[PDB]
Amino acid sequence: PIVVQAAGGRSWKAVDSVMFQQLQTVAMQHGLVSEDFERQLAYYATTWTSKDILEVLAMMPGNRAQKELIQGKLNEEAERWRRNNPPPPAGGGLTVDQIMGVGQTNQAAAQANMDQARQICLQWVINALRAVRHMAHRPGNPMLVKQKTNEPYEDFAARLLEAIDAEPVTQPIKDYLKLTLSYTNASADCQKQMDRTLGQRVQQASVEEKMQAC
Amino acid sequence: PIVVQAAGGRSWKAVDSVMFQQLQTVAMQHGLVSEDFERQLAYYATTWTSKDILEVLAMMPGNRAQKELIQGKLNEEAERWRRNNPPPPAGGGLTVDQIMGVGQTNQAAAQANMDQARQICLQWVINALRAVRHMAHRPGNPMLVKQKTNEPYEDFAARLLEAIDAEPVTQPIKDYLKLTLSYTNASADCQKQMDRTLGQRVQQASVEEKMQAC
Amino acid sequence: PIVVQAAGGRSWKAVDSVMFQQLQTVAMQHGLVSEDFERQLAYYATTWTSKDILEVLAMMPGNRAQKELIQGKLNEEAERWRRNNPPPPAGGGLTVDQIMGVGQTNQAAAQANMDQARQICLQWVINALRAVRHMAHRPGNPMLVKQKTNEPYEDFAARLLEAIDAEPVTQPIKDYLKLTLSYTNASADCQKQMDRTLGQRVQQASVEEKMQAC
Amino acid sequence: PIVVQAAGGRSWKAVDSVMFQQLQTVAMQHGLVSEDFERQLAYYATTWTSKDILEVLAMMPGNRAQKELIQGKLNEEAERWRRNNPPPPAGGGLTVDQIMGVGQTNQAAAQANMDQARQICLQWVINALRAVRHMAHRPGNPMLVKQKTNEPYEDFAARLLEAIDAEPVTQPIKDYLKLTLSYTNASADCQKQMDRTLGQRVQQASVEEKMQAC
Amino acid sequence: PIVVQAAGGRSWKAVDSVMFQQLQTVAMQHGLVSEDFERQLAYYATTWTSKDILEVLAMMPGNRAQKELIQGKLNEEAERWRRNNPPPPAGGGLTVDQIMGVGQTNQAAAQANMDQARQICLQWVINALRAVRHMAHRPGNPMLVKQKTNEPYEDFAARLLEAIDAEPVTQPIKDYLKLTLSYTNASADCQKQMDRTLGQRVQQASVEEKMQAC
Amino acid sequence: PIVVQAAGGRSWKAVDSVMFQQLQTVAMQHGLVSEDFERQLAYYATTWTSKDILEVLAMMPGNRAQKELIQGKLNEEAERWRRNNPPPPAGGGLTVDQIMGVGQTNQAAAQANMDQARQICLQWVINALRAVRHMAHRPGNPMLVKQKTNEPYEDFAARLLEAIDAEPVTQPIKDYLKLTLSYTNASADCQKQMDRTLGQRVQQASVEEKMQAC
Repeated sequence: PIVVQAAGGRSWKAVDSVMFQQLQTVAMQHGLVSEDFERQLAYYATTWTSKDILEVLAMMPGNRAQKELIQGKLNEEAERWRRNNPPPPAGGGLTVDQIMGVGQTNQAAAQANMDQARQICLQWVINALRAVRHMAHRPGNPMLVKQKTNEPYEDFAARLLEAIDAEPVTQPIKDYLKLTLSYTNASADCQKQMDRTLGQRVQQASVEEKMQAC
Repeated sequence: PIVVQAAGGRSWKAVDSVMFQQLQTVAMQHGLVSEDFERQLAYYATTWTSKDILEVLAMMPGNRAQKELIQGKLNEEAERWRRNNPPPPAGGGLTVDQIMGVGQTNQAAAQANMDQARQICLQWVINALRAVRHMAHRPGNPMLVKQKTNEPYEDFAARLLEAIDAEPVTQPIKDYLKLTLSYTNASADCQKQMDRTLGQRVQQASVEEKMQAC
Repeated sequence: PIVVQAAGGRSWKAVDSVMFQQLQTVAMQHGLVSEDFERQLAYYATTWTSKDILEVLAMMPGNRAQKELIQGKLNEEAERWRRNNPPPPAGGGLTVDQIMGVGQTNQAAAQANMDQARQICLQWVINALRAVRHMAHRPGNPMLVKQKTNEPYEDFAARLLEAIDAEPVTQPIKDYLKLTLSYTNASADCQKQMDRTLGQRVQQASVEEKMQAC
Repeated sequence: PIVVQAAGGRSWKAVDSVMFQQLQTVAMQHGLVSEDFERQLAYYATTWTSKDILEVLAMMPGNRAQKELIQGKLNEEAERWRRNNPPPPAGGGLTVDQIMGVGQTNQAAAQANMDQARQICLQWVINALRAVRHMAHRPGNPMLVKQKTNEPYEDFAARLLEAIDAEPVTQPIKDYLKLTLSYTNASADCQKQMDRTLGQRVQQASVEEKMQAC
Repeated sequence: PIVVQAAGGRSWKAVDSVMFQQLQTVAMQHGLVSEDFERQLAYYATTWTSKDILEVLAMMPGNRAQKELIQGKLNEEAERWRRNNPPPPAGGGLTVDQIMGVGQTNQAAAQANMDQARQICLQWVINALRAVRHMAHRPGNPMLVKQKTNEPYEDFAARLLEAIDAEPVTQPIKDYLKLTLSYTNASADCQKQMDRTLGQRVQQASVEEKMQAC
Repeated sequence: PIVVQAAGGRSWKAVDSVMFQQLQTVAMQHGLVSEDFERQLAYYATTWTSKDILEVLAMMPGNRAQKELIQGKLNEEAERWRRNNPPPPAGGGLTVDQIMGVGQTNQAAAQANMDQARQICLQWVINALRAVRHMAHRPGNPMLVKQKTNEPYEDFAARLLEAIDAEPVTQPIKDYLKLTLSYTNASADCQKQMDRTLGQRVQQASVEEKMQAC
């Protein structure tokens, strides 16, 4: 974390044991790659220095094969950033090193010059966790989801909505799935009940309207 | 949360892990849509910035079908606010975006300019949670409640009072129900005991007076 | 709670999660109406603003029939206060509204003008909890208490002393009960042992002197 | 507790929930009258105002017969103090009321004028707890203690030392007991072993020297 | 820990019980020599004075044979440092004593003069823990690892990656192992599946590409 | 504990409940006389005033026979200090009373004049705990230790190293034991394996070298 001193200069402070434990328990209960960990990480990582975002991620509980993958993606995110942007002549303001906090004192990766590098690092870590999560799902998962025999639509909606979230497809194509796949994937019995209540709203009806049926 | 610095300027601070856990456990023990979560949220969310009210709600434990509904209602609350009020020419002081903290640094959604947007956001979240809760109950629930055979009136009162609370009907019509439905719903045996003790106070007697019987 | 800033102006702060949990656990372990909750509430509620005394009571764990009664009494306490005191012309310094923190920002129910209203509110809540507790006991409970066959006098004293506490009768009439009922309620076997050891101190002997017997 | 503000004026603060729980658990695990509670109370009660020493004692877990006795003794301690000292003309600097914090705002029982009353109150509470503890033991307990058949001397020493502590006899007469009763109470088998090893040190040997035997 | 006072002078503060417990639990759950303990130690030990790095390591939970080894290595690290660097004439700026905080007040091992000694001490402790860990593994562990019959490649990757980490061989030779040993160690059935999917990428394919197979 | 105020004057503060619990749990899990308690006590007792070192030791969990012994030794440590040093004429700067904090306000045993007395008190308490621990072990314990039949050398090393630690013999004579007793105490089977691998290093080999065998 970074503490902004009264004068205006900034100093480094270690992640507060409590916050470290909170992120740890969430990773242990769910997954380091899980969406939950990503959510809490982003909210509390604003203050975290680029080096901390990488040390307090490597202390979190997970498999060693998984950690290699999370570091595989953080590398491809870095190489992309190096490519997407031509270095400015003289090598520019920033480097993947500065961003990943390589060879920097913990009180210099928390100075004002590293605010931008600090944000880009967290951006990559969240993207890396999402990438490992996305691959963990074979494509077509919303298509694969089918309302289980005699299972509440709520349960089907929860599987289907997560499956649509699992896909990295843009929000608009995700929306289409919520409208189209829900009715189709819906088990025939709910689908017949939806057809009578929804009527023409076969795709028009929202998932909530579909939830009203069965 | 927002911290008001001595000078008067305001800065952003993350929800204190302890408070986050307290809201989380309450949601896990009851429901994110449950009244309990709504109560603690409102008391502790005053300081919370509009963005936090939306991030610290999405980290709370609940079903994914339920979260879609809570976001369904927050949308209809926003569209209503956009409709109820004509935008002032030049688009006015505020936008649903400013209110929902869209594209704002966490240290700018906590400045004095966003006090009003901060309150309107929480207003919508509490209303959204109530709406999901209300629909979860089919209308006529107080009418549906009937003192269970050989069950304490206290237990009946607890079901009936919550059922009256479940209805979004104004407080005065809710009061009428406490006076009228209680005696009628009351099982014949308590109802006969209430008739002799209450006498003319068949609807006049308060639920507490009815509690004295059986 | 209210924080007195150095300048002298006051600002509002939410009940510290820890203190909220401490009151909550006590209510869950005992009762919201229980004496224990009343004791801790009074000690820690001094700082609490009138609004908090009512929000941090409604979040505490209890039955919904019970909460109606606690709000029934807080109403009769308010109507009494409205009656006991004629409003001063112009409606006076205070109103039940100001006292119950109705339509007040949480940073204005904590200003110096609301110190008096803040205390009167807590006074009513403690009285309300006591009233629900008192009614929960049918009158004559000390008279009803009888030393159980072959039960330590200590156990009898604990039941009888609480029964005398349950009665809202003034402290002096409560004292008489400790002196008179104890010996009479005492089971014949202890009562015979008390008669020989106490001698003339049949009512003169304190409960502690009676405790020495059996 | 009392907080000494920078200027020098003092203000009242509630016992920190953590410290309250620590004293509570100790009382629940041992006893409110137990020595353990008395030890922690004295160390942490220095700051506590006279009123707090009486409110944070009445919230602690114990039987209601026991609490009457603890209040019985606090009364006889007060009447003694009222007797032991003639009131100075005009009624003097202090009163049992000021000492027991009767009719005083919690921010006035923590001002410098009440430092002396604050200490005298705690003095009485510790003495009161000791008195209830002492009576709980019939006199002659060290004499009653006898090394149990085939029980470690350590276990005997622990019972005997507590029994000597239970007696309110001055420290010097307590010491004599550690030297005399130990050997006599010691079971014949250890006593024979002590006689050969201790030799003339039958009373001369300390309990530690006796511990070396069996 | 070291606290930098406003003036600029530094003072000593004990490791915060919470942080001590966090390191302790991690050591108890894993090992004092375990990598996990090393990670958290390095992140939180920056502030720790050289003396604390040695006292808060000796209080951590572990076997006494293990602690001798951790102190064996810290000695050979010190003798190396004494050798690697000739002492400057007059014995130079620093000594293994100053580094290991020998005969220094806890408020002088935290002054600015001991920043360098403070870092060198932690450097040795982390190296010492790694050395005990490395020896605990017989050389050739990656070679020893063989994908267990009918075990997920993920599980094999986790064993193999840790085995490659166990070896103190430079990062580049470790990388070669991830590319070469993985396919060879891979059980014939996965190895055949890898051969068809990987094709020429027998060593070219990354562990993640190998993970895609079985 | 002692708090150094900005001006420079010092004030007393009670041991932070958390730190008290941490020392308590360690004593309960191990022993008040155990080495573990001694380690944490020394690190956290620097700030503690002489009176606290004696009150926060008497509240710790242990047998009453044990506490008498810990107070037996603290007395012989004091009498030694009184003897070892002639009192300076006028009775000198210090007294065992000042050191043991006898008849001193808790805000005067924490002033700068009592820094020296504060350290000497803790010195005695640690020595007292060690003395009780040492006697608890009959002399010759390292000689007594013999590698248990079919038990890892590690387990033998752990028993032997603690046994060498149990002895209060100077560090150099303790070292000789680690070199000599280890091989001799080692069970014949490990001893034969050590003889072949160690060769001439029968006493030359360190315990770690011996650990490599069996």
